[PDB]
Amino acid sequence: QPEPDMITIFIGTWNMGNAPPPKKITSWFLSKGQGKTRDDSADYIPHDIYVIGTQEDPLSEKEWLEILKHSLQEITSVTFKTVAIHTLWNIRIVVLAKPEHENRISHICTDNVKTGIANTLGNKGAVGVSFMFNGTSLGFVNSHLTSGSEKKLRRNQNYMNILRFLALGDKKLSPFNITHRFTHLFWFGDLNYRVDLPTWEAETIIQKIKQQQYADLLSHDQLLTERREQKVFLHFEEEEITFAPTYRFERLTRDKYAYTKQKATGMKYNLPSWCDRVLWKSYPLVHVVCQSYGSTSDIMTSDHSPVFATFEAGVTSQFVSKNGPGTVDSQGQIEFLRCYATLKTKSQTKFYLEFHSSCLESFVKSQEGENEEGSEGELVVKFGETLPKLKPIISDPEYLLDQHILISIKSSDSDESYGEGCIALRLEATETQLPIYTPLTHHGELTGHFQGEIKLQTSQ
Ligand SMILES: O=C(C1CC1)N1CCN(c2ccc(F)cc2)CC1
Repeated sequence: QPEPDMITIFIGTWNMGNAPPPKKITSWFLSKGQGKTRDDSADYIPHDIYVIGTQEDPLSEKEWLEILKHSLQEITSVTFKTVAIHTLWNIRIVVLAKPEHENRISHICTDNVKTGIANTLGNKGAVGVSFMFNGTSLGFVNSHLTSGSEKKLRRNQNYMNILRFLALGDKKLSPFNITHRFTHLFWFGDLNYRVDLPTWEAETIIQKIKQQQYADLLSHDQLLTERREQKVFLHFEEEEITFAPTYRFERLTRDKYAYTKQKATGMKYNLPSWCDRVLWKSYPLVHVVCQSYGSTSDIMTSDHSPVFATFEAGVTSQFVSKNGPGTVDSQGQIEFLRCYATLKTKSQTKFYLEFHSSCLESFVKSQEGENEEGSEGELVVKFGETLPKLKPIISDPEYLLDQHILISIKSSDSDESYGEGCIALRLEATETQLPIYTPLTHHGELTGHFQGEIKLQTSQ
């Protein structure tokens, strides 16, 4: 039975509004309702992995697992295996997989982050799960960020705290946060970003939603505007939104948006908004294709509608050769030529690089680079032809061309990372000097760039 080179992944996010679900929620897992929906002809085809994020979830883990498993069994006639479940307060993540995947899945990690301080610590934050699927690392984050139209900067701060402090994936990747640890990272939840239009325009917005005219609303969506200004979710993707705002509904129908200020809302307006979102970030040149992104129309117990997204994702096999794992394969090598880092820092320490990859037996430290002053007042760190030749464990091009090298640029004085990035080995040619490039980030914000050339030798 062959190992897959693609899987499909279902991502669900639902703020349940502290109410139990209705008896039937199958529409969610079938990607049916509004937006980019799944074809009816696929209804019986199970996804490989289902990742369910809830917020304001009033159920026990046991109660929700029973509902999820019985839902999927009704759709697919398959009894899914529970990979992981993790709950912080009323924020929960469940990962389910087809039984045939049980011995393909390992290194399961869970963690949570509590956001805020004092007043603002106690109900917002994130949960996450990571694991290996054969040769591919997968990470999943469900976050419930700060509410309220006038708190976009708090939401951005919540995002930075979650990506700094959520401890998932390979702990040996010490310079890297979750935005670099995974082949594929999915980040979803009630992100709570609002449509920033005046309160007086509520009925106008409602009119536009009834006409299915979302363009003048999406141009004021805080998540899209903050992402375009590089304030949050740098280097993440989101499918185009083609479904109505998923908040705030009157319960037990979808015919009414409940936007007016009430004692129950702290006298805040809740203009119709796309609070409930799915974003992703995959390593360069790995296959990832969104095949659905939408909301259900028939699940009305909450003041939010459930959101679904599905993806094709490239995966690789657990490779064995005569040589690696457990030794190098002298027929393979990675050379970095004429490399330089450009950093936004004011610091004048010397810097060195670390190269991390699961194609190496362990990470590789470079010599210090040569600092020059850039024309427009930046730091340029030159490595020239001084970088260590990297010795992969396996030389087979079917393996090596699918790998990635994570790069950290670290201060010699403090050994702290000033920037992290990733280079694909999916090159146009081997034995050939080719340009490489990554942006560098630290705590998920842009700190610089790394560019130069690579020369990859495989056994072929
Ligand atoms: O406690 C252990 C022992 C290794 C320490 N496991 C629990 C999680 N396991 C799991 C794997 C795939 C899967 F799809 C579901 C569950 C198996 C391994």
